Amino acid sequence: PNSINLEKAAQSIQILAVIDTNYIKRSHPNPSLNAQNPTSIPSTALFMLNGHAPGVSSSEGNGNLGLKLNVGDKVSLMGTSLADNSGDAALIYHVQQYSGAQVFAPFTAVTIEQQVFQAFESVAKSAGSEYLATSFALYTRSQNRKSLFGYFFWVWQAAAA
Amino acid sequence: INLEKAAQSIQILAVIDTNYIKRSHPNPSLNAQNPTSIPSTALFMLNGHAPGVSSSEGNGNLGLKLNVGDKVSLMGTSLADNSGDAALIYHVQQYSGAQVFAPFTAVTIEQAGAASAAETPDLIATSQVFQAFESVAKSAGSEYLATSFALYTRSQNRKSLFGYFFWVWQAAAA
Amino acid sequence: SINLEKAAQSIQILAVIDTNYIKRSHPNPSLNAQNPTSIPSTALFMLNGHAPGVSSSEGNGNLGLKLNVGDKVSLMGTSLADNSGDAALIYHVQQYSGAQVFAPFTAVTIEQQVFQAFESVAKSAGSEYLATSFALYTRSQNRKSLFGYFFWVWQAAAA
Amino acid sequence: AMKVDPNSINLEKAAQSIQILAVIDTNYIKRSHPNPSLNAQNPTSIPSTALFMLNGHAPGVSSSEGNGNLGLKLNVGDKVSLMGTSLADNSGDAALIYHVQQYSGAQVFAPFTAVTIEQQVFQAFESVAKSAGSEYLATSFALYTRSQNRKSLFGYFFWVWQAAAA
Amino acid sequence: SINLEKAAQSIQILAVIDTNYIKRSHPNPSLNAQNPTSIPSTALFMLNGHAPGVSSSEGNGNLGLKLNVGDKVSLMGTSLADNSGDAALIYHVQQYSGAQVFAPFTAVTIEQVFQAFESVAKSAGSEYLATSFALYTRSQNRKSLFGYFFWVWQAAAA
Amino acid sequence: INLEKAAQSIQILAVIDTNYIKRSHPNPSLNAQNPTSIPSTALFMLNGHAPGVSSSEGNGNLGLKLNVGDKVSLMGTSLADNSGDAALIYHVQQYSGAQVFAPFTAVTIEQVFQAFESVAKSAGSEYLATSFALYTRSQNRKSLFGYFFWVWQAAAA
Repeated sequence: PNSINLEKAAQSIQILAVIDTNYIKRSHPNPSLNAQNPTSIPSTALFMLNGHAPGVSSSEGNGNLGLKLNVGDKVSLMGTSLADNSGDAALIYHVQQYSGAQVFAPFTAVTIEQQVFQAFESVAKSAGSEYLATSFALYTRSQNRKSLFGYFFWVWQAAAA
Repeated sequence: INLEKAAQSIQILAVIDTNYIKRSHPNPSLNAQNPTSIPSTALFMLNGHAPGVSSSEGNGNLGLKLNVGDKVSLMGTSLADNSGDAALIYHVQQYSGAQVFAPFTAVTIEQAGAASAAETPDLIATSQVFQAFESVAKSAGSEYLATSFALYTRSQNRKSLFGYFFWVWQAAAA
Repeated sequence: SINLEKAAQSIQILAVIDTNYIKRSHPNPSLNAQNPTSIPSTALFMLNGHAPGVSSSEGNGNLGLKLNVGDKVSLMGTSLADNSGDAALIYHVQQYSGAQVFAPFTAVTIEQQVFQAFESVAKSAGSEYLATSFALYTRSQNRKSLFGYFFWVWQAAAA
Repeated sequence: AMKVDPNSINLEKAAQSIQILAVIDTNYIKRSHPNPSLNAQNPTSIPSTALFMLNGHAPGVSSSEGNGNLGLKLNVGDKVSLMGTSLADNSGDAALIYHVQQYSGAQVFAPFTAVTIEQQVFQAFESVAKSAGSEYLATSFALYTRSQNRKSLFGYFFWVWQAAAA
Repeated sequence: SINLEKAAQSIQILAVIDTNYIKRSHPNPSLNAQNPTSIPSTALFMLNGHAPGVSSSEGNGNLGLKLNVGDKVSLMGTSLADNSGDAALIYHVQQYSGAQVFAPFTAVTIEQVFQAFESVAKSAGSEYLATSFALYTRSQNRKSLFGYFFWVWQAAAA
Repeated sequence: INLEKAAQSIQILAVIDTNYIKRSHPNPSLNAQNPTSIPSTALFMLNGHAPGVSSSEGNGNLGLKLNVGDKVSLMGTSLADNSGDAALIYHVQQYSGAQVFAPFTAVTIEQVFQAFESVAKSAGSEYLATSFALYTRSQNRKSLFGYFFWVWQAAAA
C-alpha cells in the first residue's frame, strides 16, 4: 500500500483552436485593423481541442477550453479555420496572460515550414488558474490573393496542479 | 498588445422547475429563515457571455468562472416565467469556500411602459416590479453560494405560499 | 404484464434570449415583423421541465427536444434579465423543416403582469424543426423602443 | 397594435453550406493501433474517441460539437464539406481523408465528391443532404508520419460518424 | 471499393441508479411490481461501451443511444455502491413509445448471481424503453423492499 | 439565513470498459507495484447528487467539486458489473496538487465488495491515481490480465 509506484512524466499536449471565420465576419463587419489593439470576440465563435493524457482534461469543443493539466506539462497551440485555412485564414500571433496566476511561462512562437505553420509553446510552470488571451489575424482571399479582414482576440481558461 | 480588459457585467438567470419541486417536496418549510434544501437538478442557471467568463450553461450548479472585478446580477423565475407558480429569490449567501463575491444587494427594477402601437405586433399580449441581486467578484478563488427563494402557487388569480427553498451553486474568479 | 400508465405530458419550454449579444452582433436588424432576422442558436438558451420519456439538450438554443406523441408543449420567452430591461417577446411559431409533428401553435394569454405562451400538441411521430419569431425591445428612460424582429430555429422529435 | 399577418412571416430559408473539420489525435492512433492496415481498400477501424468533429453554425443545424461521432442534424438541401487534419494541423504527422461512404441507415447524402482547393493543396469531400432520415457515414483516411523529417505511410484508418436530416 | 468489414456489435450498457436520491424523493413508492413508480432520468446514469456507429450521451439517465440495426445490447443495473448497500435490481424492460427497434428482451442469468437483459436492434427507427427495477434497502445485514420503480430511456437504430 | 449545512457522504462509482482496455493495452504490467497507465477515456466515473457537489458525470476524469468535510467512498466495476471480466480497485493515492483528501482506507462490505474511503480535509485541487486489477473470465475461473491506473481530478472548497 506504500509500495505502489506510478510512472509520472511531463506531458506534451497539442491544442488546436478552430475558428468560425464566417461567423466572425458576419458578427464583426468593422473590426480593428490595428494588430496592437485586437477586437474581442466571444468564445462562442471558435472551438478548442486537445489530445488526452493522464492528468489532463478539458471541455473538448468549447472555445473556452477549460484546460486542466499538471505542473510541468508542455502545451503547443495552433489555430486554423473550419476549412483548415484553405479559404479565409485565421493566424494566431500572440498569446498572453489575461487574468489570474502566471501558470504558464511566456509563450514562444515556433515556425514549422513544410506551407508555413506556427505554434505557440509554453510550459505549466506554476500551480494555479490562469486566463489567456490569444490574438489572431483573419484574412480573406479573392483573386487567389489573401487580404486582411481584421485583428481579433479571445480569452480561454487553464489551470495546473 | 492592448486588450483593454475591463470589468464585465454578467446577467444570471435561475430558472426553477416549480412542478418538480412541488412533487418532490410536498411538505416544505414555511419558515423563510429555514429554507428547504433542493438539489441543483431541480433548476437550470444561465448567464450571458463575456470575455473570460464561462459556465456549464443550463446546469443548476452553473460552474461559473469569471474575472475578479466582474459584476453579477442574479434573477430567478419559473419555467413559465412566474406567470403561474412564481419562484422569487429573497436571499443569497456564502455556503462554502472563499468569499469570492461581495455580499449581494437586492435592487428593485420597475418594468418600462409599452412601446408605441406602430412598434408592437398585434400578435403580442403585453406592469411588473422585479428584483435582482447584484454583487461583484472581489477575491480570487472558489465559492459555493446558497440562493433561497419563495415558491408561490397561483390559486385563482391569487398567490399562496407553498414553501421556502434553497439551492447551492458554484462559482470561481481569477 | 406491467402497467406503466403512460399518458400525455404537459411540457413547459422557456427560451432565454441573450439580448445584449443580439444587439451587439445584429446592430441593424430587420424592422419588418413579416421578415425577421435569423439569429444563431448560440444567442439563446432553451429549457424544459422533465417528464417520463421527454429529453433534451438542456440549455442549448437548439433544444433537441425528444418527446412522446400526444404530449402538449407550452413555449414562453424572456431575456437573461427576465424582460425587466431589454425585452424579448415571442410573436409566432411555425414549421421550418421536417414533418408536421406539432399542431399549429396557438397563442394563449395569461392574466395577472400580462404574459403569453405558445401551445401545441405533438400529434404525429417524426422530426420537426420549428422557427420562433420574436420582437426585441430596449428600454430607455422607463420607455420601451423596438430594436428589431428576429427568429431562431429549434429541433424537436416525437415517438 | 400593428397588424402582423401570422400566415406570411417569411424566413427566407436557403440551403446552407456547412463546413465540417475532423481533427484527428494522430498520436493516440499510433499508440493504440500499432499494427494498422497498409491496404487502403481495407482500412483499420478506429473509435470515434480518437478524434473530434466540428461544424459551423447555421439555422436548423446542430451537433455535438467536439464529439468524433458529430451527431450532426441538418436541413434537407444543405451541403456538407468535410476536411480532415491532425491536432497539429498536419504540420508533423498528417491525416488525409481519401473517401466517405455510407455505413448504415438511409441514403441521406448523395455519394461524396472530392473537391480540390488550391492557392498547399487542400481537398474537401462534399455532399448534399438529399433525403430526410438518419445515416451513419464511414470516412477513411491515410495517416503519414514524419520521423526525423522523413515522411512515410503509417496506415489507413476509418471512423464512423452520424448525421440526420429533416 | 473500400471494405469496412461491418459486423454486428455487442454493446454492454450499465444503468447506475442514485438510490439515495430516490429514497429521499419518493417516500411512498409503489409496492406492487406490476405498477412501478416512474422516476426522472435525473435519478440515474446510463453508460455503454464504444463501438463503430454507436454513440450516446454518456452518463445521462436517458442515454440517447444510437446504434446500428443488427447490434445486440445487454443491460444491467446497479446502485452507486454497486448494490453492496441499497440494491437496484432490474426485472423488466418493455417498449414505452415509438417503433419496435428492439426485440422483446431476454433475461439471462450469469454466475455471485447476476442478471442481464439482452436484445437486438431488429428494425430502424426511434424507440423509448421503460426499465422497471426493485429498490431494496439494507437494514442490518438484511435487505427489505423499498419500492418498485421505472425510468424511460431513448434509443435509435440506423 | 440558517441552511443547516451538513457534511455529505458521496458515493463514487468508476465503471471500466474492460474490453476497450484489453484491445488497447494487450501487454500490460503483471506487477501490482508498477501498474500500467491508462487514459481516463477508457472509463466512466459517476457520483450521487448532493448540495455543493458537482462533477462531469460520465467522464473518466470526474472533475469532482465538493465541500471540505465531505466523505467520499469509491468503488469500481466493469460495464457488465464484474460478472465476466472483473476490474477491481486495489489502491488510491495522491498524484498531483494539494492533499485535499486524507489517505484512502479500504473497507470491506459483506458477495464481498471493497470500497475506498476518504474525507476532503483541506481546500484545494488534487489529482488522484487509482490502481486496479483487470481479470478475465477463463471458463468459470479468473485470470489476471493486468494492473492499471488512471488519474482523476477533484477539488474541495
